[PDB]
Amino acid sequence: LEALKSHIMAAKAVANTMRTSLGPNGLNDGATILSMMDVDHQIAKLMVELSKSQDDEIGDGTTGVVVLAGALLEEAEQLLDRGIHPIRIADGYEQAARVAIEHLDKISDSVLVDIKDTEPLIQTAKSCHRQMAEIAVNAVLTVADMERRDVDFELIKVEGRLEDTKLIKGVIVDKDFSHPQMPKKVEDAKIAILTCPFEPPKPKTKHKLDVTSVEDYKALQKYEKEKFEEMIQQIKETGANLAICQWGFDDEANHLLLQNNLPAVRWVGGPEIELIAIATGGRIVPRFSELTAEKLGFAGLVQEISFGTTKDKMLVIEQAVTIFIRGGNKMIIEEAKRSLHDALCVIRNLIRDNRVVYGGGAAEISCALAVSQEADKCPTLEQYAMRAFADALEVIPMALSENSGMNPIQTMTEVRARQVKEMNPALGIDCLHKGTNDMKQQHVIETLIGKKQQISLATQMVRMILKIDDIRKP
Amino acid sequence: LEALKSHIMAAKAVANTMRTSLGPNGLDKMMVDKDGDVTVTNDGATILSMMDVDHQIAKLMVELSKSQDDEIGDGTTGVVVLAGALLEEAEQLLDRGIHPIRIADGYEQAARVAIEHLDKISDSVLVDIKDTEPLIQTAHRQMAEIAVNAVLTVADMERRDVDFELIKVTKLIKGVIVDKDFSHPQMPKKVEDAKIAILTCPFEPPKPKTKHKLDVTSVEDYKALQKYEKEKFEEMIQQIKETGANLAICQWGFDDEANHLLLQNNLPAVRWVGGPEIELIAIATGGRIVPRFSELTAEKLGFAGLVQEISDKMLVIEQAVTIFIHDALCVIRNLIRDNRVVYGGGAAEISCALAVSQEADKCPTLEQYAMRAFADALEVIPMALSENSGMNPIQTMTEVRARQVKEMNPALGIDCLHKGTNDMKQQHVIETLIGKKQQISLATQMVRMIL
Amino acid sequence: LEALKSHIMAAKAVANTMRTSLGPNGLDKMMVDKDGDVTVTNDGATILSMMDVDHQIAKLMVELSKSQDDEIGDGTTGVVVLAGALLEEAEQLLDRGIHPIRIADGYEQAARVAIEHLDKISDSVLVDIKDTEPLIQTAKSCHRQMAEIAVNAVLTVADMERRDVDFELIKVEGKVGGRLEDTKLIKGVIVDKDFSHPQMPKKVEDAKIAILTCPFEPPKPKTKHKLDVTSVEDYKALQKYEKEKFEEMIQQIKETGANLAICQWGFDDEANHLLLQNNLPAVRWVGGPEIELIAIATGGRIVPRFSELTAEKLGFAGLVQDKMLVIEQAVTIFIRGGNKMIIEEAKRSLHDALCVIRNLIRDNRVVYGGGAAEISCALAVSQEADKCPTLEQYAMRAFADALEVIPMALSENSGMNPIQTMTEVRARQVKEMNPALGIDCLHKGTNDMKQQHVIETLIGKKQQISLATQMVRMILKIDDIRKP
Amino acid sequence: LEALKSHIMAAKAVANTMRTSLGPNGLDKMMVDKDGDVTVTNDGATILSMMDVDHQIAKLMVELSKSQDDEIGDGTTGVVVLAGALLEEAEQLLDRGIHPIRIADGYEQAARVAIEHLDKISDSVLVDIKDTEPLIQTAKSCHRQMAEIAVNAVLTVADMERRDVDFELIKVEGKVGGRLEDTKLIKGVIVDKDFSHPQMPKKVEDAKIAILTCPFEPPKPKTKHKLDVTSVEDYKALQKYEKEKFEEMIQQIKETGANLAICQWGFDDEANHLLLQNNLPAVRWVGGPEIELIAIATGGRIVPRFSELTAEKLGFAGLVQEISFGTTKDKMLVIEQAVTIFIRGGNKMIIEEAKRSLHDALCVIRNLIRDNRVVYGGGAAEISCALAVSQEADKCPTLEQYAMRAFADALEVIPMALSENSGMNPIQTMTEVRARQVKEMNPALGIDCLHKGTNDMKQQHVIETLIGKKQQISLATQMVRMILKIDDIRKP
Ligand SMILES: Nc1ncnc2c1ncn2[C@@H]1O[C@H](COP(=O)(O)OP(=O)(O)O)[C@@H](O)[C@H]1O
Ligand SMILES: Nc1ncnc2c1ncn2[C@@H]1O[C@H](COP(=O)(O)OP(=O)(O)O)[C@@H](O)[C@H]1O
Ligand SMILES: Nc1ncnc2c1ncn2[C@@H]1O[C@H](COP(=O)(O)OP(=O)(O)O)[C@@H](O)[C@H]1O
Ligand SMILES: Nc1ncnc2c1ncn2[C@@H]1O[C@H](COP(=O)(O)OP(=O)(O)O)[C@@H](O)[C@H]1O
Repeated sequence: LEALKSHIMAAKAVANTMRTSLGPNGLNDGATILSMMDVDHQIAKLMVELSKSQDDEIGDGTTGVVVLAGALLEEAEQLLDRGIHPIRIADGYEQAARVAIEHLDKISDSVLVDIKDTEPLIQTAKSCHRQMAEIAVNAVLTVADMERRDVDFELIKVEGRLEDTKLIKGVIVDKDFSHPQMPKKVEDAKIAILTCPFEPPKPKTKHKLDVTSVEDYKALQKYEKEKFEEMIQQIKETGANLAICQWGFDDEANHLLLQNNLPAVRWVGGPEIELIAIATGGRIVPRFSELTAEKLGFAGLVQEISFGTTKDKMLVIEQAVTIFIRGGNKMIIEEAKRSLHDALCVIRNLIRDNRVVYGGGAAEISCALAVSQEADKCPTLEQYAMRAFADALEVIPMALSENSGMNPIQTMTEVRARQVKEMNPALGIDCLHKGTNDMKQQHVIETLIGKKQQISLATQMVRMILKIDDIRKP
Repeated sequence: LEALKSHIMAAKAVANTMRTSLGPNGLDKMMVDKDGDVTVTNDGATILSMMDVDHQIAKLMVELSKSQDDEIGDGTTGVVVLAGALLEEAEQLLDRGIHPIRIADGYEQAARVAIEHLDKISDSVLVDIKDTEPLIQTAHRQMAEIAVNAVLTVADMERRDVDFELIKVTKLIKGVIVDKDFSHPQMPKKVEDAKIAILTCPFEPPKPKTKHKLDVTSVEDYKALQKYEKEKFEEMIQQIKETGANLAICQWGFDDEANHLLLQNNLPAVRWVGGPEIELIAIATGGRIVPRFSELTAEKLGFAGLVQEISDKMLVIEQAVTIFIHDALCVIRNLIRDNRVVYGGGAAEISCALAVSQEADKCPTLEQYAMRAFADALEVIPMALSENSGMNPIQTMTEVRARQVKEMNPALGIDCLHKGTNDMKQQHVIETLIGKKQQISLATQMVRMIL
Repeated sequence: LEALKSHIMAAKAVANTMRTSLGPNGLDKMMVDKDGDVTVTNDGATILSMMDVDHQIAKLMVELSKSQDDEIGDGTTGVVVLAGALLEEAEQLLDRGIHPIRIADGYEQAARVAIEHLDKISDSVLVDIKDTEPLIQTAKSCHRQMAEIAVNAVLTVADMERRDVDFELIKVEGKVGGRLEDTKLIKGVIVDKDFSHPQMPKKVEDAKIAILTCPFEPPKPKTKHKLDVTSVEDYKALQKYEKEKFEEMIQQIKETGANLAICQWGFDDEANHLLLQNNLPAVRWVGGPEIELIAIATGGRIVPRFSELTAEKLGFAGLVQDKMLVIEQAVTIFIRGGNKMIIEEAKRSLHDALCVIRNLIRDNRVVYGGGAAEISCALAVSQEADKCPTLEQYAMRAFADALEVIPMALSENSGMNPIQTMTEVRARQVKEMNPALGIDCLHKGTNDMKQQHVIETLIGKKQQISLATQMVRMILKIDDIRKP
Repeated sequence: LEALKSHIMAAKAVANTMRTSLGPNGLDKMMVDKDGDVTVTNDGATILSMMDVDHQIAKLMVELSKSQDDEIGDGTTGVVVLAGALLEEAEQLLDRGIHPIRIADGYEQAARVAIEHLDKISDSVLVDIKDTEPLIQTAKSCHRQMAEIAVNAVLTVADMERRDVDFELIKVEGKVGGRLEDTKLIKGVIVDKDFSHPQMPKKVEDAKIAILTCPFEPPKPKTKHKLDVTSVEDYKALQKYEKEKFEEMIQQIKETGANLAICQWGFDDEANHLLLQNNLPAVRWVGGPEIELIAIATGGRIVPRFSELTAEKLGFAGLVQEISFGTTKDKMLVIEQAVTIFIRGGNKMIIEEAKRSLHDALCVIRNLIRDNRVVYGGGAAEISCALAVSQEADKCPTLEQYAMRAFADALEVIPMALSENSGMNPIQTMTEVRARQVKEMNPALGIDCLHKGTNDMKQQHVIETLIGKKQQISLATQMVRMILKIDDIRKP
């Protein structure tokens, strides 16, 4: 049994590590903290990969996920001391999780779309953020489904006065394309995406190619050039226009492309190939034998663009959008991308589910209330498990008050008392010493599907850990 | 949790290290580096540009005090000292049970109080004519006469205020001067209307990428080989001469009769210049750099009006000035951005401490205490100065503060040079409003980040 | 704070070493004497008595628990196990950040709530005519006999005409060797110590007894005194002097009647012979308690000098006859059994019975045990806790949980699933409105503790909850243990 | 200077151990007795009485505190807490370069400011009629009897004649067993010590008491000699000799008409036999104290010589009674002329809480007789005094300025500690309470460390006796001054 308590102490150590980074006064962004911190325990490795890739790619609030999981396990230990089997604790945790998720529907205030309604909600995820809200709303709406379904994913990425921030109709990419004397504007680009090397086909037998004179040296250069010309014709045989290429060719070879009118980009990175292959839909060609008119990107416009000193190229009309934040100072960016990411994510969740619950611990407290209600009407030991789930739900408001210098148990208990007395499920922690506790008066929303993903994912992690023993590491 | 007092102890150790080098009576520091010479000097700008990094917070003290202040002001030592004082008081606040967030917020509010109070203390300096010069005498007046014009040549003087870091070191040159002669003197010693071709590429024949082992037999093929690579070199000369070409600046060299190959082709060049010289010329003449192996175009060439060799070589009619033979140019630039000044010697810190104290006396939430702490933190600048001049620190500082309240003179402050009547006004100890604002705001950013 | 958590750990260990011996299926625990015998027995009173302690907190617990509850009767184990539960909950409250003083205050609140609720659970028992015993067979084959012996012994030895108190001059003498049920109630006192010199008559009518604590020594002098015998005539004069003063002692005793004369110290084998030639018969080597029992039972005197003996102070006993003392001015119970362990166990159960009777005389209200009263008090405490704002709230709820350790322990001691049985009995108690519903740790089929008759005395349970709350309050308020 | 900062660390250690035991919610401190019982109680006087006396600075604080405050008042904890606060504040002034003498002089200045401000804060209380009793309940659930017992104890042994100062003539005897309500008021004296014999009359009425300090011993020569008895007849003659002189001393006592005779020192096993058969009730082996109580209570003079007394120097206790308490027994003197309080409670340690609590009540009443002015506690007087000290501090030039401000802050340790001892946020609660004192102009507003009701200390009736607080701040300033002026601690 002790292995379970060891796991509980490990995951509890992770959650306690990430408690102080919860809330606006955190000490952060738990997504980056988990994405960077290295973990020794396998249970700590399992705290990540479940909180990171499952929640950062759907919603946000990863810190709340790991903290809630740590509280759940910490209560589950005290439940283990009474002799309750871990399967019972996990089942009760699942039942209480159902209760809370259902209570989210009862707390939820619904917001509409298509006329503001989301942009003002985006002003909360941060003048400095009105134009960014506009760019996020129009960005998601540009690549949104909206033919009911209400599911559209991140085909949108951001590149590094902020009033000059643009929405790029297609895809922006670095790398001026090989030799400036090439046509700076390719119209209807039949892109050839190649991840293959540019070397003559070397025979696979004993070489020792003893070139004895300068004449045979120049002839060797002429052969090495001839094979490359053959490659140019092998590419232009199925749609020229452009040729995205990882690997380079250097000065002598570049000309041959220019002379043969085949615009091309030199040794792009890992991305910018996947980026352009997704934008233009053209399949990548990795081999020097497997390219045709079927594996070609279908760009409508490709052009090189300068900014005084450096220059990058854009490709628009592609078969699906990017955000270009030009603002200078370069200390602002990578942080405008965080609030803008929260914008795009909150918008995506609002398209998926247009219901919001009010944060600051309010929804946590009222969910703990509902779970406690469904616990007081139950026999079997799962009763204690449900009450423990409520107590674990009440760690988010406690953690907020803690990180804001307030007395956690006192302020949390008083706020819960106000939630029961005033029938207001939006009363929570102040966190900023800013007026009242009414979160709707403070504009703190958290998108029902996001909170539901928090509770559900934390429950999944906790149940998985509540099983697991023996860890057979070599 | 305990890591806060530890990090505060480390950054405070960095501050106490540089406490003795503050003021005109500051102590020098040996500071040798890797198996080389020794550079004895005070002025914490170069001290923090060196100083091995012990803690991660110890490095965090640099580049915030260094890159944020040296590029706007110069008072880096005051920045790190003030930061160490703010953290040292922040520890005492952490003893009372204050949360660090409230300490940082109170430090921000008090910083607003002081920065705004500087506007009230500020004296105005006039521009557009001669007598910005004598002010510079505070930071053989010729240097001043050189500095002012040196900025004014590359300054806007209208409302955009950008002239940053384009000047370097008894006369002023309207362009840029660089070393490294013309490489083979038979070249034109005065290139006129120079379409400078700045290439940072190697000069080698394009070797193939397959198995070689060139087995040249009998001197015949040896001479044929030398003639071959010289032929390709001539092809390169025609690659540059195809685009303006008037002059060619190269990071790599040739180092034989290849110079003649240029001379016979009439393409003057310069051999083996460094990076922080190629960039200097490239921005000076506005000529894009060519990195790839002689894949250039006519737009990536400099357009310098005149470049000539002198008994080194000079580049004029460029764009963008150099002084032919900083402590003044920074003050001048700050005066152009904002012509308001405050009086140093710790006076501005004492009056700002008074303003923060007053604005803290009527205050609710615990940030009150923090603000009070901030005031005391500022008063470390006078005391330290007194300490560096052998005077009783708290005695002298208390007297100067009491006089600043009694006489309503926000310029009374430490006369560490033991010269005169404690006034700083008729002592000409000036500190340029933007500089002091940058000090307070920067130290506040460091402290609030460590918290 | 860490020192307080260590104190909670030591106290919790003391409780864990005790909860296994709670209830009728309680385990035994050897507890060897000081390089001597053993005493295999549950009943946490003797356990805490014979237990030596290491930690000062444990020492404090062992002193405070026996300081009151054992002087009341049963429940000495419930004090330490309930204290351990309260401290174990108080730890989980400390981890939340609640100050210890708030936990203690909430524990006092819940203590008053539960103690007030016991008055509502309470029933009533009558004390004037018999059939108190049905409440006594619960305290302990021959339960009716022992119950009648205890009730008669207490009702004989009691004020009861107001004052409502009982002073235990009841002596329980257990003689190994008998037939399990030959236990008799003797209107008088019985002690061992045979008559000195066998030829003294084993029967004294109208025995006027002289109780002495003086040594049978020649009248010694004071000051320095060095005695030098210079001739055989002075040696014989010494022996004759001591015989003279001795017979002076005997005649001095017989001047006041003195049919018998118990003495605490011994004789000389020459002494008891001179006592045989006179009609004095005496007993020797009795002992302090055994001469106090005779002192108040016979209307004695206990004089430490023979020469100051007067007839007015003699203790009258109608018949002195081990040796029995009947007809005097005081009752004793003579337990008889078989294989060395019939008694001592009969002594223990009889002690429990006498305690129950005395407490019933003090307060004739009872609550039904088996953990039922603890569950009902827990329901009341949590109910009042839901109607409380400040942090004390939590503490009160914790107190409730702490109470529910008494069922869980009992269940645990009878092989049942503690959580499941305690929860089932708590739900059955909520729905049936039956506060006399508890753990059936004897496997009798029923759960109603009114049936099966499990009694616990109101003031006994009150003393349990109050004393345990006091101990937990002290342990929670202690730090900086000096140890000079 | 390093020695001085070491002294500050030791003193502030003594303070840090005791600020947790400040207020009604103070922690208990186990402190066992060397190899015996324990004494678990929150009380600065007792905690400093035990107190691991290690550092000479700590022993110095323990010396001064009990040397004055506990001998005149009671507030022994706030002296050491405030002293530790003042030294901890003085450390940062030492680091600023301020000389210790300037610091101590500043603490004296601000201490005078606060002591003078207490007079402004002071309120009043009446005497002789029922007004003192209720404000004894605050010296703490049946404490209504505590007030009555203490007030009747001070007013029975009345000063009444003015000049207004009086203590000793009150003993508190505690016998374990019972409940707190069993505490009864006062008639005369109650001491331990059974008589001297079982058959001694347990009730000696109209007892003319003989108070002796002599031994009941036939006087020895004292010259180094050896008593050699050569025959049994001379042995008997010795017994008759010393019995004879014993009886001479007995009849020497009862010739003055002594119905009772206390002895204290010498009393053999033959002596009480000869005193019983002579019908002279007597008690032996009584301490030095509990005899002058008999001398003043029964108006008798202490007879020194081996029975050279007259009826002029005898007692006159109306009824002497021996009382049993289960197994032990005490001796009480009623109808005398000096009183004593008999306390019951049981549970081995309740009769200690209630004992020193009653002591605190008696001290409060005595201080009210001295000066019937009080300030309202709960840290209110400390906060108001801190406000005054800061007011005078901002209007001061030389470095004493800083010291004065320090003193202010030091005072505010008393509220914070209280807040800390009640689970509240100390800095926030103290700050808010002080701001409320400024706005509402209510100097009787301090930490509600009992969590019951409002904030103003006029309700809850928390009084402090002006003389007590004045002597508190004065004594703490004495400690801090002495420690500041100390270095070099030699200690051979
Ligand atoms: N303005 C606000 N006021 C109160 N609580 C907030 C506010 N903004 C965010 N929070 C709370 O902070 C919690 C965690 O967010 P944060 O600490 O920023 O990182 P993450 O979103 O990764 O958890 C959320 O549960 C939310 O309730
Ligand atoms: N002549 C002077 N009289 C008084 N103070 C001076 C004088 N010159 C410089 N100072 C003070 O010295 C401080 C620090 O300057 P210094 O130690 O030379 O390097 P840095 O400017 O990098 O801190 C300034 O804040 C200024 O107030
Ligand atoms: N026959 C019984 N049926 C159910 N419970 C019982 C029975 N006898 C005793 N108990 C329970 O056992 C508990 C402990 O009693 P015991 O261990 O004998 O001594 P103590 O009362 O000192 O703990 C009591 O609280 C009582 O409720
Ligand atoms: N009922 C109360 N309410 C508020 N404060 C109190 C109360 N009783 C005592 N105090 C405070 O406790 C402080 C210290 O008293 P205490 O802890 O009993 O030890 P001492 O009397 O030795 O100082 C006093 O300054 C007083 O202000």
